[PDB]
Amino acid sequence: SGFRKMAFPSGKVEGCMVQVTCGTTTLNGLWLDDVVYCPRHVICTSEDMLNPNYEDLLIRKSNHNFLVQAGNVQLRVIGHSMQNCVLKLKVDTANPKTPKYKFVRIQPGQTFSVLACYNGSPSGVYQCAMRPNFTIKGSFLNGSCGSVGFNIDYDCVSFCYMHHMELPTGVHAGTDLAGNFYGPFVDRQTAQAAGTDTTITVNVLAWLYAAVINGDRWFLNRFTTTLNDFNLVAMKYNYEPLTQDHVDILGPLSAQTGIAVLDMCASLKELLQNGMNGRTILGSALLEDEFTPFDVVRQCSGVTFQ
Amino acid sequence: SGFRKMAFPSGKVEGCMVQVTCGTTTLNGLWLDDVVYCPRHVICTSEDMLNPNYEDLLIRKSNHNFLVQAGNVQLRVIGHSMQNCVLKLKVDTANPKTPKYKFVRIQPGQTFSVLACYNGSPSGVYQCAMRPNFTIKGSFLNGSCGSVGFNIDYDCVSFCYMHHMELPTGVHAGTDLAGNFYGPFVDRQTAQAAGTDTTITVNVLAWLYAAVINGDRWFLNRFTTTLNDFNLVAMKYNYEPLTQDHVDILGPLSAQTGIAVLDMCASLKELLQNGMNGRTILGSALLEDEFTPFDVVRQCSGVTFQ
Ligand SMILES: *[C@H](O)[C@H](C[C@@H]1CCNC1=O)NC(=O)[C@H](CC1CCCCC1)NC(=O)[C@@H](NC(=O)OCc1cccc(Cl)c1)[C@@H](C)OC(C)(C)C
Ligand SMILES: *[C@H](O)[C@H](C[C@@H]1CCNC1=O)NC(=O)[C@H](CC1CCCCC1)NC(=O)[C@@H](NC(=O)OCc1cccc(Cl)c1)[C@@H](C)OC(C)(C)C
Repeated sequence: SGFRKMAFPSGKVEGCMVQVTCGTTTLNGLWLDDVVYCPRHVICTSEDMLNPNYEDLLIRKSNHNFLVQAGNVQLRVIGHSMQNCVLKLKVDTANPKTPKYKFVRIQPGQTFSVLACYNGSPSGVYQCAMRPNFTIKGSFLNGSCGSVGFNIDYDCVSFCYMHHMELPTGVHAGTDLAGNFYGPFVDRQTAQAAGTDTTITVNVLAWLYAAVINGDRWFLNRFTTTLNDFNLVAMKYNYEPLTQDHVDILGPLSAQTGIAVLDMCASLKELLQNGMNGRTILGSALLEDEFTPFDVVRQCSGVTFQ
Repeated sequence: SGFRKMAFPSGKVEGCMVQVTCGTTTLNGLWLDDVVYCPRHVICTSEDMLNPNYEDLLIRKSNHNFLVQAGNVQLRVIGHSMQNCVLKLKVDTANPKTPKYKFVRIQPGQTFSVLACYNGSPSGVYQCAMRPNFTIKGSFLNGSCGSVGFNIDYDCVSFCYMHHMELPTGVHAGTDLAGNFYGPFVDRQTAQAAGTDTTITVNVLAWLYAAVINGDRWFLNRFTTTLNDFNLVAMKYNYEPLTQDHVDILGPLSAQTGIAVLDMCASLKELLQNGMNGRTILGSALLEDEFTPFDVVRQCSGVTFQ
């Protein structure tokens, strides 16, 4: 028993991280087979930050302008191209540690593990969710760009995030590994703001099921509610609408605990309306929304990865 | 900016995990050089759980009773010995992935990363602290015994925990890697209980400094307090005494933020006495105590590991 924000083991991703240096800018890159992926703003200069034309910027560059370092071994760049907001550096050496991998663009509400890196060296790993406003509440300092977020499915690493920038509110913006930003953000030094965030309702319900699996039942009740009437309460408290498709995803957890989905909704309703009254759930005094139904089942059941 | 429960990258430890099977018991082992470490209760049988004599149990065993599996490759046991509550299985193959490593016995209040494993396969990684009562609030199911907890210092993995058992309150008990239990626990199936826990005061203060580093100051005040008068408040709220040595460890954080240690103590005093009044600190509505001063400096500054 017990319940923790669990990240995936990071070994398979640690073996892919490299240092990419260009001009006075150093950040991280992801070395898969003979390609190194990294944010295109590596080619920006301190006076280019404001409104760069990366097409102009890149056609002025040579391969030897890109210092790529894999540990104590420098990799030679033999080609470069830009795809959306990511740079792809063709190198002469294939990474022998390249895992089986996929690139995936995730939906808001999905969670992933971030391997925070600096200078091609992993610093730490933690768990994030893609917020409904397409930011992530990460932990990122200067030098961390090009750190990736990922999920592991048996032996396959699904890369879903690459870090690019920090917004004034202290949340983080980035792209998928094909360089498309999550959300309306752009890699320009211009006034941009998160957008109003909302709480991920389906995830909070997953976490309440995790609490029941783990022996907290103080928040249950005998009441129930309709999906319509639940969503009328949610919108008041700035939660996302719960869809029937969400209900269905919560099927297994409902079946394993014997608590109908809409019965858990009535519990959440009263928690929203009355607060927790000095009590905690899974060691939290807030309603937690960065575990998906899948995360709960993985951790409360014991799924591993080779 | 941002602040997350960060675990260490787990790659170096993932390469050391193996499956150890004996009789009807399967758990994890740690393969370093030509030795596999694992809990001695692997030799227990379902009727031995109650009060085993492991010396008797072990002298009845043969090397070929120990199934050790490293992925799809079985390792041959060529010797075995017991050290305190851990078994050391001598194998004929040295692990080529053996990192530079140390075994260390940590003090309560120190944090570490746990690589939760099942069947020799890592499932996930999360961050724990050794509670003042020498339990850990882990996340562990059947099969997880022999999962290790660890810290990384540049390139060196310091192993500090190996998982053995779960207590009725749902917290977890285990040993250092030389087999000495943390706390008064024993590997017998007998009535044992955690002991009253307390909050790790020096860590809460470290976390409040992390919040200031990250832009929350709502909880500060102009007051101050003496160490004596602070500790008189702490004991009332079931916090551990703050020592002058704790004050000294908080020196750098005090210096980087400009907030004298005892000034932060006066903030904690009023948070203890008035609660947070619907506000949060670093996304928590509770006072967080599982970041050490060192953890805060590592994450707010950017230290990595090769
Ligand atoms: C990559 O190592 C670095 C990682 C950042 C630094 C701090 N934490 C992080 O996550 N990324 C950047 O520094 C990034 C650089 C590129 C270069 C030009 C093209 C896009 C950005 N810059 C930022 O993250 C800045 N954020 C930002 O520009 O947000 C939009 C914006 C632009 C202009 C004005 C405003 Cl008010 C807002 C960060 C460094 O700036 C602040 C944190 C101060 C907002
Ligand atoms: C190893 O894979 C496993 C990991 C446990 C299972 C569930 N979560 C975990 O962390 N460890 C055990 O199952 C361990 C087995 C050894 C075998 C004999 C020698 C010591 C224990 N058993 C336990 O963890 C049990 N806990 C326990 O025995 O606590 C002290 C105790 C003993 C007797 C009676 C009581 Cl009331 C308390 C667990 C499995 O038992 C409960 C979780 C039900 C307390």
